[PDB]
Amino acid sequence: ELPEDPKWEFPRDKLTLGKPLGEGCFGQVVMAEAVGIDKDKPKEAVTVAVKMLKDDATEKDLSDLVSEMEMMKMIGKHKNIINLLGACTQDGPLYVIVEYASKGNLREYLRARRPINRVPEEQMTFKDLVSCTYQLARGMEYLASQKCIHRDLTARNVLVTENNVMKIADFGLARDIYKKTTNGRLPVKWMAPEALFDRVYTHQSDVWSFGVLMWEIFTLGGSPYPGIPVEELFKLLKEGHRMDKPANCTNELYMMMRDCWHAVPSQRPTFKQLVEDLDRILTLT
Amino acid sequence: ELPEDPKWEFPRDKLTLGKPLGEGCFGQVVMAEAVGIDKDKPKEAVTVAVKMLKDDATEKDLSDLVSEMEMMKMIGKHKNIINLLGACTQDGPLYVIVEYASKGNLREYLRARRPPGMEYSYDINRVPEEQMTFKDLVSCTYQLARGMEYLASQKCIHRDLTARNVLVTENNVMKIADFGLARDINNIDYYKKTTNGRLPVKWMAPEALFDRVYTHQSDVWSFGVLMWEIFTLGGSPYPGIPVEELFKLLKEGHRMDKPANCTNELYMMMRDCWHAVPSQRPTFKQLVEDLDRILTLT
Ligand SMILES: CCOC(=O)Cn1cnc(S(=O)(=O)n2ccc3ncc(CCc4cc(OC)cc(OC)c4)nc32)c1
Ligand SMILES: CCOC(=O)Cn1cnc(S(=O)(=O)n2ccc3ncc(CCc4cc(OC)cc(OC)c4)nc32)c1
Repeated sequence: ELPEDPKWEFPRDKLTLGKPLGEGCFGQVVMAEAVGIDKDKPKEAVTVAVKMLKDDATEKDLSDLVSEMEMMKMIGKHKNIINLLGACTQDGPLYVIVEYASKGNLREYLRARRPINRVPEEQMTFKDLVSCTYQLARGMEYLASQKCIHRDLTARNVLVTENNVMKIADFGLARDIYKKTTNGRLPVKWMAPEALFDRVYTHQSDVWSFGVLMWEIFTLGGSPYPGIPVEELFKLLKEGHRMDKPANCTNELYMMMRDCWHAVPSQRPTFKQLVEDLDRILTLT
Repeated sequence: ELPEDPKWEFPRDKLTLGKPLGEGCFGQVVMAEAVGIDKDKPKEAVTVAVKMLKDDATEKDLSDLVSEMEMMKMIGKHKNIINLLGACTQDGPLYVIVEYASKGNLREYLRARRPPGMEYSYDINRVPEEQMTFKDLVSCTYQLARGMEYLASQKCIHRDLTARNVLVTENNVMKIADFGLARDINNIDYYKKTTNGRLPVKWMAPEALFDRVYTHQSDVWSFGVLMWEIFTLGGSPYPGIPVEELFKLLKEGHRMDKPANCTNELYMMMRDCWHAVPSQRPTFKQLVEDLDRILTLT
């Protein structure tokens, strides 16, 4: 029913399902051991993540999973994005096999390493936070070089591997170039004014979202425009209101966020420009 | 900005927010005490539920909340649906005030009242003193049939009739909820679907799935599945069978087997609901007749 692609196809009998990593609401991700998914050593088994449909999945969710799979093939390999490893498409339910990130999403990762319970031995230094940002800028610079927009860049959609590599995830809303559906399904506190009002999206709209992600990061998983409801945000952005500086954040980095939150997308930095500026700061730290 | 509607508008200073009842995927519902929302007794306070936007809300979620609010005004009052009590629309964030259902959604309600040892029974959530009898399940079904008969009499279709979207009050009254996908087909004889609809596939009638049409007889099919859900005490339909592999099976005439906790009669009612020709399915009127009859004999 779903067309064949031998390049990516993985045999079902070698995949072994495991514990659910999380239910996003339109999708389901489970841990799994996969034998010989790494072609260079066919005998060894490796822990992967498998996205599949819910039981209460809709008609739209099946095409969105396939769309996302197709997006992941043409994006190509990068260190700072979740990468496609394989798929089970034939004669069974659709399993999309992607890299495993053992330390979860960046929001929980950061909240867990703030200096209830759940707090580990390893807490976040300034150099560590800057290195998170720079890693994510590289990921996003790559996506932009592939003429691809993400449109859902949030801390919750960034995953962290065992070796604390930041990986950008969820290419659900991702598109190749954009004229919006007039009713796009994009989170409002991360959305650039153009995406919100003018139904357009460029790479410069992702830069704005990156602006908010930086704030998220330097508040160690804070939630943007705290206390301000979505209804009351539209008018504030039009008046030029922006978020204050996080406490564990230099004047320089804050100015980088504020550069990201220009209302005129061309006056914002490009991802290339952010990678330049963040490497510079990472070196000096 | 949101227009005035004095009939429904409620003053913000009298509403008192409380614990979050749930985080759904694109909604937030919190408990609240509201003073004088019932005009007939202005001094008394009542426990209500307030739907509002998440912090991580989308552009689409704002119109959907307002749309749903408007749907709830024209549907009117019934015992077996969640009813609109009021709204805060002016000079602040949008609070839609609806009836409170203290025992949660019907799926968790049923799983919590399964016998011990069952797949979904947890010691911390389980209420075995309120274990589910046969008459209790039939009474759930009948109550929901009445709710749905009402909706159909208002020439309204639900399109998302699932156990998770049925709530249970303190007095174990079944209330049909989520009018997000609900549509009015008063003038238009049926509903013409979009390509790639946002309806759950295992509850969807073949017409809705293949022919992009929806009538009240499509809701009957969904009710068929809800019955199965109920008599499996919150089971999930077509168990083991993935959505991909369901399309072909329905076209070949595959249907779900009888739940063990279910008579031959009730199963035949489900299968009547799952007829391939929507007119040969019972109407909600016909289900209410048949279920009352069975409820009386128990
Ligand atoms: C589509 C929803 O999942 C996400 O991509 C975003 N997400 C947010 N939180 C999570 S998780 O907490 O459930 N999670 C926790 C550990 C963990 N390890 C790996 C994954 C991979 C999820 C995934 C699936 C996937 O399937 C097509 C594509 C992806 O990148 C685009 C990423 N997800 C993991 C996942
Ligand atoms: C949209 C995502 O948010 C949800 O998960 C929707 N939801 C449906 N049931 C629940 S609940 O399990 O958290 N819940 C538990 C107790 C409880 N009491 C009342 C309500 C009311 C939900 C509601 C809000 C509402 O506001 C528009 C309209 C409704 O019916 C049409 C129903 N919901 C209650 C939540």
